[PDB]
Amino acid sequence: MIDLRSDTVTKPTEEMRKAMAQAEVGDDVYGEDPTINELERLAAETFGKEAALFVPSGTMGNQVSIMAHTQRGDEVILEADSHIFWYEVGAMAVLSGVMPHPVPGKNGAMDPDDVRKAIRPRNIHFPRTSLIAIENTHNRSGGRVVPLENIKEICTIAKEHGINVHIDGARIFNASIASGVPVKEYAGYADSVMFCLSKGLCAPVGSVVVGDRDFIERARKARKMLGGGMRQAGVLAAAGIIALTKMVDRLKEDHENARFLALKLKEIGYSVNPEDVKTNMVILRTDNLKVNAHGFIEALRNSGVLANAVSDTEIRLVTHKDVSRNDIEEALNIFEKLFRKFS
Amino acid sequence: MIDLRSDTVTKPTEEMRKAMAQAEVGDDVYGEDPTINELERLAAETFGKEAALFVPSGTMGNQVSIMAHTQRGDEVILEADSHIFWYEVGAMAVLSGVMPHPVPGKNGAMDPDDVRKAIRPRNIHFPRTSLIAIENTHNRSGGRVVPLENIKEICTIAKEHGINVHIDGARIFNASIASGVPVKEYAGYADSVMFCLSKGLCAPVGSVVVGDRDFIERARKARKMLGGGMRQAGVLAAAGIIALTKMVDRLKEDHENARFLALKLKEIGYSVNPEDVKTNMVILRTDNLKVNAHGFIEALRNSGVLANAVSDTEIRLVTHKDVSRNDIEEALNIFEKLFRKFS
Amino acid sequence: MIDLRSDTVTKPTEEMRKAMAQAEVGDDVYGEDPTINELERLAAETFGKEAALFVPSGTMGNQVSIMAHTQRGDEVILEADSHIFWYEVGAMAVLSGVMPHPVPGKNGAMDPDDVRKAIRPRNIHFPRTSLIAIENTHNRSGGRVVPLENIKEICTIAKEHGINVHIDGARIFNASIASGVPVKEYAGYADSVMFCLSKGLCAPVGSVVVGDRDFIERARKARKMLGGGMRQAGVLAAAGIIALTKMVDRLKEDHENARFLALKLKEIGYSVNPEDVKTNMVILRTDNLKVNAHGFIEALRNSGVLANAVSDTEIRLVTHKDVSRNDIEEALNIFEKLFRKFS
Amino acid sequence: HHMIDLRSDTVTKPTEEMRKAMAQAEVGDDVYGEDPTINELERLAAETFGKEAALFVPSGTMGNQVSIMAHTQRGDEVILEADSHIFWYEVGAMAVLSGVMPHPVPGKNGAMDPDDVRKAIRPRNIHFPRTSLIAIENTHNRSGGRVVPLENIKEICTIAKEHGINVHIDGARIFNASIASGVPVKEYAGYADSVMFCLSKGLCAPVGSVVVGDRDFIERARKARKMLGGGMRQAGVLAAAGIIALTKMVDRLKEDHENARFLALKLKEIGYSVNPEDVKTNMVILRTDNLKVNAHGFIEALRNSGVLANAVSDTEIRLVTHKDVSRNDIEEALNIFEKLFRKFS
Ligand SMILES: [Ca+2]
Ligand SMILES: [Ca+2]
Ligand SMILES: [Cl-]
Ligand SMILES: [Cl-]
Ligand SMILES: [Cl-]
Ligand SMILES: [Cl-]
Ligand SMILES: [Cl-]
Ligand SMILES: [Cl-]
Ligand SMILES: [Cl-]
Ligand SMILES: [Cl-]
Ligand SMILES: [Cl-]
Ligand SMILES: [Cl-]
Ligand code: NA
Repeated sequence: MIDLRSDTVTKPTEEMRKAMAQAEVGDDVYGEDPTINELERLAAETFGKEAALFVPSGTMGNQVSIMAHTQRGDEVILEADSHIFWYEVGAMAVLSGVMPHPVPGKNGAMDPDDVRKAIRPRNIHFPRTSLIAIENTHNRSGGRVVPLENIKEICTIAKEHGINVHIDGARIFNASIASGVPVKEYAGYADSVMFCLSKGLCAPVGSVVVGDRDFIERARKARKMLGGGMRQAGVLAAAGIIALTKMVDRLKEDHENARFLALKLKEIGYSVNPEDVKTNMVILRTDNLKVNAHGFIEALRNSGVLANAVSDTEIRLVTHKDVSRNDIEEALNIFEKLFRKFS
Repeated sequence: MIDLRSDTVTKPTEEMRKAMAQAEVGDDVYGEDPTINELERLAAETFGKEAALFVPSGTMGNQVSIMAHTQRGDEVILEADSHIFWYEVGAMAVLSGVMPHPVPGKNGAMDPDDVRKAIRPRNIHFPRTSLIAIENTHNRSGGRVVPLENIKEICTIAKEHGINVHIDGARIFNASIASGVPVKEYAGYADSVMFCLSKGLCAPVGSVVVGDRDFIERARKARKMLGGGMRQAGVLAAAGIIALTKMVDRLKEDHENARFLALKLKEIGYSVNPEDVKTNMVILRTDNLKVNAHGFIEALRNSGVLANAVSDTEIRLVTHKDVSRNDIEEALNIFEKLFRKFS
Repeated sequence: MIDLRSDTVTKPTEEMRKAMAQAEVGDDVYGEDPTINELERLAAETFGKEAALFVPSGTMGNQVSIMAHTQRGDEVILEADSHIFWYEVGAMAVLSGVMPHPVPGKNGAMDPDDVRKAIRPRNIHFPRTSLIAIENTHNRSGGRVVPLENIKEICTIAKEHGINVHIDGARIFNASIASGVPVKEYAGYADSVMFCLSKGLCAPVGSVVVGDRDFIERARKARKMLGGGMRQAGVLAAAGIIALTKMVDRLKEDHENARFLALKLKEIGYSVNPEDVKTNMVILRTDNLKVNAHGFIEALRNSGVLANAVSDTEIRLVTHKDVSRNDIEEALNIFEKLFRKFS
Repeated sequence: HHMIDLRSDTVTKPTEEMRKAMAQAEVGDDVYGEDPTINELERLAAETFGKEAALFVPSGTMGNQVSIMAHTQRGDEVILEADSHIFWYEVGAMAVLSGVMPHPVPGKNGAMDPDDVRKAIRPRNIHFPRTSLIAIENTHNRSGGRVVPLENIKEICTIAKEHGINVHIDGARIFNASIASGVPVKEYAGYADSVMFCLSKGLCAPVGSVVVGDRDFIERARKARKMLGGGMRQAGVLAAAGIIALTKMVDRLKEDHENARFLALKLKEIGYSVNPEDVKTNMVILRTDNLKVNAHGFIEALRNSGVLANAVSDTEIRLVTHKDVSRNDIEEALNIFEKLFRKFS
């Protein structure tokens, strides 16, 4: 099967499988896993931050960041189509007792003036705005790159008000590859960044949160509370090091395959916009087709293509390491045949 | 001072004060205060509900309702400019562990189709939508009346999905006076209603929640936890009975004073919409003025008029029993003079 | 009915009823109720503290104090039979995200060495101990007075660890009338104290939290969140001033009545300990009777005497202004008939 | 390398067999329920405990906390033993995450008197939280790995049934209990709604634990796991090791028991305050009451002579045996304990 559902389905490379077998391990509860310790040291250095914390998931990364940044009844400004709001189970409410303050954005880019206006005045009736979250790349909009200038402007606003800044940088390396902006440079405008090892960088498990020592110390106690305090997790960290240090550059190939796929899908007759394709995601609309997104997902699966429907009329196609250029070509031959059928 | 900040500043009538001194009381924790019991019975009867619960504040009313309607990790659909989101201290997050889902509206009226789209599908990544809140009158937009048809339609959608509906009817008798829709009719389209006694109806303290007996039982236990479990509160209920049964018709005097104020403010040259004024509120914009809202609020204070800024460019003027037509005329002389200064 | 259930059932004096009706009020949200402001100023003065906050209940008192003293995940040391653990609906967990750390005491008095041992070391696994609560008088033991020297030593321990101290002083004036220790001496060894107006001091509604300015400001925003931010609450504070300033001395009568009640009960043959009775409560054991605590409560009620069982073998009798000596003597005649029946 | 580590059974390292299995693991995206190695671990765990459904988690702390969440509403009370791990060593999570209050009940070596549990249940009254969960820990860590009898658990189950209260067993070391008692883990679990057990302690997996229970409960716990951040991707890597832990590493817990008993009996002969009669699984409590140092001073003296151990109070030390401490290591440590006894005695 050709799996275009998500970059989450990436499997470990042979180099990672080997590194996991030979991993040097220890009890991370005591700070004694040498591989964890090295991955964290590396993550911290790559983002120009004092400290780093490995977590079993990006959700946990964001949720411990929120905890470490907030007090009960605080408010978090985030983009209205962001993952923290949509896809993290209302955890910020339950775990941290904080309210989201959604601001609309153009492809993840909140207008700095709208962020300015979402910030609470000091008044008894109002929660305290203590955190602003920015997502790069932006997922719901189709893997779009927030301009560095937006992040720089929003950062400045936050300094003026003493408000912390988090980048949900689940796909920050995809952002860096597309934009040319080094991740240290995005990171410098943030108090904390969460990034995933387990999507396009192909590690089997986990993400990392980078930040200041005192922030990470708090986040590490948050992690213990939430159940992220693992033992000999250096098995996972071994894959994690290879993800971080060796698997970034080739993300360029995911973007090329995605753009190649979109252009060719448009030639066939599918309703796609290749000019919208900036990273590893292609949005496919089904309005011109005889079945909706859900029916077309089934027709694709029967022909050996996996994809998800994100609404009744939209499918998302996501490239990653485990879909090669050949697989893209194979998929296109299938998409051609299914156009003769469902157009 | 001519106090246009809010209708909360209403002081008790002479009859209220007499009834409070003479109040037949008991220990409400044992259900033994007869005057609370009677107020409750009356409020439930007037809204066409099984039961009612006295609370010390409208905020407590809304929050015990949220608690009684929801579980930890649920989502609450509400209007993007509603009081529960803006002026209730992030309590829904702290107290109930729930996420707000702000939907934009037109003067408090959320488009039913947007309410339908805000409902979370059943998926592991998603909170459960268990509550839709509707505010009538809608404060932020200028004490606007939400049309009945809007409330009926949203109620129809909630029924279809098994979602509770709550009305924040802090000023529901104002709505009813302007609209001619009885409060029993509004309430038939909701599972619960909070209404205030301490604003336009002139009681010194508190509000009531009305709904089913099992819901009210849950809300009564919540009230206990939150600290609204009082003792001989029949003192307060005695005024609240007078507020409910004697102070509703004269709200129309407040509507008239507000409209008159608006009409005269427009003729001076201020940025007001007298056609939008149908209850006890006027939104004044500072966009044609030399100072912003906060500068203009200081100037009014300095000449003897109290009002609140609701943004950097908008001021809310609220009428009530303690501002007479003479007071409004006196305030118009002052506004006239400050228009010379700041236009 | 002779009501020995609790001191909560106290009803307002004529003087209080007149003061409520003649109360000078304003909007407490704006800090403009002059009678609330005077009550607060007086409560602060009396406790030798810089600031005070009126609340609708003592439960809200304790809970806003916990909120203002704590962060999510902290731990609060309290006596194992204290009202905060037993009678406040699990609120500290819900509202503040904090764990109770029960320590056994001897009549409310926790052994300081045990308090020392319950303080958590700094360890990722451990919540931070940020608060120690002491209840005086201690209710479940029979209105027992905690020694000043106990509070003094626990205070010293707290200062070594940087831990806050809250006295649940619901009945601190009973303590003070019994011991001769002024409430400002108890409170000089604490950061905050909550005391009740609505129990033995006879106000219809409310309690007060005293403490430092910063702490009270936090407790005031917490109160807003919980729904205790009332409007023209001067009606209640009028009676509150009379309670604080005029109803304290006469608590000695309640104590004399409780003592007479215990001596006479013992002389009839009931299992009471008059040597334990130093305030307004008597614990009576049902061990020499043919019924348990609950069956005796029923027998009593059918003969016109109201009390509460606190276990299967114990009833608590409570004196207050609305059980006079005649009432105690009438009650004793009934208790004598029932001892013939049940002994 | 090259200290004798008696601090805990958490410190166990994977076997060669486990390392090969992880590296070679068949994986998928567990968010989709498509990791076949995870799926098989859960199938096997559920079956081993006589339950419909199982859920892999990254920590026992997560196992417990998703169980509490799945069992409770905000404001509820959880009855548990006063020295239980959920209370002491889980960072206040039950309060923050579930908004519930612990109701501590003192136990006798892990075992709460049934009637004490019954009196801890709240009546229906406005002032009281709802008692919705009773938690039982087996083995009980803090009393020295003590085995809660099956009959205690049976009786508590019966009380709970009568009041409609859920029962969670924190069986972090439930196979240790099972090996000592001869009671199959399915029997312990038959008197419980849910059980959490660790794979990463004495069973030697590098990461994780499992929750077992009914289908509808496990579905609720799976959504809580997603909320807390335990929803992983290609976790079959970890579950490869866990299948080996569950299927090959249970019987040899007998050796850890043998080692702890030997250790305690020999420590008793030397003259240390230990109770060999209390040692039935993999732990020894040693008191410092007849020594010139407290627990902390003794831990440092041990560290200085090549032995790692943890103070559990100012006067007590807990020695824990596990796969990476051999009989020979125990003998070495005893020879040192003997010298140190002369020093501090
Ligand atoms: Ca077509
Ligand atoms: Ca591959
Ligand atoms: Cl190793
Ligand atoms: Cl906090
Ligand atoms: Cl009366
Ligand atoms: Cl209108
Ligand atoms: Cl007045
Ligand atoms: Cl820590
Ligand atoms: Cl005493
Ligand atoms: Cl595979
Ligand atoms: Cl809940
Ligand atoms: Cl045992
Ligand atoms: Na010693």
